[PDB]
Amino acid sequence: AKPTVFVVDDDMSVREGLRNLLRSAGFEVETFDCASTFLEHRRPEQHGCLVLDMRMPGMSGIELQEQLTAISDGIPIVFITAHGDIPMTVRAMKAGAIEFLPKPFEEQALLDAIEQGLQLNAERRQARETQDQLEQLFSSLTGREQQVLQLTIRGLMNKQIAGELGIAEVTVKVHRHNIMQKLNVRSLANLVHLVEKY
Ligand SMILES: [Mg+2]
Repeated sequence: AKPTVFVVDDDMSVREGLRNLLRSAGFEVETFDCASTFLEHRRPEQHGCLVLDMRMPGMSGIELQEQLTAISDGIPIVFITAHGDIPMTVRAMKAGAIEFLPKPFEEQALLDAIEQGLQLNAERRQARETQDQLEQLFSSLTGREQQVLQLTIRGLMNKQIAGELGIAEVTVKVHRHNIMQKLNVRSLANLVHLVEKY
């Protein structure tokens, strides 16, 4: 749905402050003062950025990240550190971290980061509802139709496909005429795009 930033910091200085700043910037805000609460009320199918403290009672920022990874939730993470005596990992950096901001932070860089995170979440999101519906469409094909696709996009003509499947040429006209309709294409050109964009 909407674009929310989920602030997960134990500190009231932060959860309120950020809740406020981000709201004074177009965003809804959902605040949690522990990771596990978050995990419970997280709905993977809900667009947004996660702004996440690293040191927290219970599951640390990193450990929370490890779960989101484990359940293939890809909410981009913008971590926020407090200390020098700990460097983030290569796994933490690979585990979809957008940015690391120190506490307290240049309010413009947080703002920078949360955008960059939102942009990427909406991109990783489109490229999954797009490619899903492009496989809902392909699902609706039967098995005889799927042989008539895999032969057409290969360049064959009605008669040859027939004299290649041992069916009536008229069967093929209908088979093709159906494929086009299931797949919502109206031009051979498209057919071979969809079918290539698998
Ligand atoms: Mg903390």
